[PDB]
Amino acid sequence: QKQPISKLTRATPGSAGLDLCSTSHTVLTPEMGPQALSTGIYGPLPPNTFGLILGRSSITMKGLQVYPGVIDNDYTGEIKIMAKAVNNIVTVSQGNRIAQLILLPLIETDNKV
Amino acid sequence: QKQPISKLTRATPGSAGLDLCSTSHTVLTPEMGPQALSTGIYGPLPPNTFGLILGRSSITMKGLQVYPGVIDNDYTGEIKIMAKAVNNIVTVSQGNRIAQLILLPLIETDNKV
Amino acid sequence: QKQPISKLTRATPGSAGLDLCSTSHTVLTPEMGPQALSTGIYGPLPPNTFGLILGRSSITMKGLQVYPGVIDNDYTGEIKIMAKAVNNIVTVSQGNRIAQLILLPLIETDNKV
Ligand SMILES: O=c1ccn([C@H]2C[C@H](O)[C@@H](COP(=O)(O)O)O2)c(=O)[nH]1
Ligand SMILES: O=c1ccn([C@H]2C[C@H](O)[C@@H](COP(=O)(O)O)O2)c(=O)[nH]1
Ligand SMILES: O=c1ccn([C@H]2C[C@H](O)[C@@H](COP(=O)(O)O)O2)c(=O)[nH]1
Repeated sequence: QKQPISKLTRATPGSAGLDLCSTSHTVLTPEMGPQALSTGIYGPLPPNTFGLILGRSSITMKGLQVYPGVIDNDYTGEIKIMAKAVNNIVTVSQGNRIAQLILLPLIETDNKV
Repeated sequence: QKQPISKLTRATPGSAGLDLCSTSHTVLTPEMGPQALSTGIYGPLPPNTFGLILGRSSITMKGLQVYPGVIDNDYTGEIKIMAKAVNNIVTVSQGNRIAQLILLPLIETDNKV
Repeated sequence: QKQPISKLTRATPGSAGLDLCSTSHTVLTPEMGPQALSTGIYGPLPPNTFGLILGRSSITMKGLQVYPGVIDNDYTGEIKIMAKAVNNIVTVSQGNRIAQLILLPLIETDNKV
């Protein structure tokens, strides 16, 4: 905070996603329902793109579900990760890579604004 | 019904998604499992595009999960929202914006049909 | 196994997704949490693309949730489907089409690798 999306890294050259870490240590239980985890990373996005926050498979398989989230092109707030412990108690350590940001083209349409 | 996708609106110019509302008042509980909510909006999509139905974050955080759904380019039926109450009883009022439609390019491949 | 993505089929010409079947008979219950189902299909993907594994709506409505999964362009392993029974006992028969692979453009960015 406030760090822009350009400070994010890719695991490897062919990785679709930019890694997102939580800035806090947080414990999640199933009965808590959706929680919004801070990343300290902020919009906006490159021109003509929008973003999608998705889970990392290794984290999904460990029982933390990330709800897919749309990041609008002109969002200037903090990108947060919407997450829920599926079945068990999940512990997120500070700096753990818990989600990924995918960049996608933003298609123009004549839809009324 | 039957309204085409062109009647949908964007919240703002840089919003990735087109808002989708339910045409009915519906109550959802966790034990009901996935439910398909009517929108009165119909395919098909613009040429060379397909659609993805995603949650709105403000609705996800209130405990209604929208399952990501693929809308095929040539689908001519009613676009429905697949939704589940996560932990608590959720009440959807008629006209509440509960999901969003994202348009994405449809890539051609040589895969057999 | 090992079959490449090019052996996948589309249901119809305008279908966004390539169908993915499980190679095993598997029973899933809610208390099992996320499970990774084998497909016998392998990366990598076409140049400048990445993949997203999504649910088929007819399967989602029957109570099997597929967690959206990112397939990296240069992944050479087996594409697995991350799935969870929502509320009830779900039985997957061998050869049942349980998910779909969507191909999307991979946008270049200056993000550090
Ligand atoms: O997982 C998410 C989803 C949304 N947002 C922020 C960016 C979006 O532009 C904004 C509004 O959300 P939606 O209406 O696009 O869902 O909230 C996030 O930080 N994380
Ligand atoms: O959330 C969804 C997902 C699918 N469909 C419709 C449009 C799709 O073209 C069709 C078949 O679904 P899939 O096989 O693409 O998942 O069902 C919806 O109305 N809502
Ligand atoms: O549903 C999924 C998600 C991921 N993967 C494989 C391909 C990805 O390239 C790799 C690493 O996963 P992620 O870090 O991209 O989530 O695991 C799958 O087989 N199925």
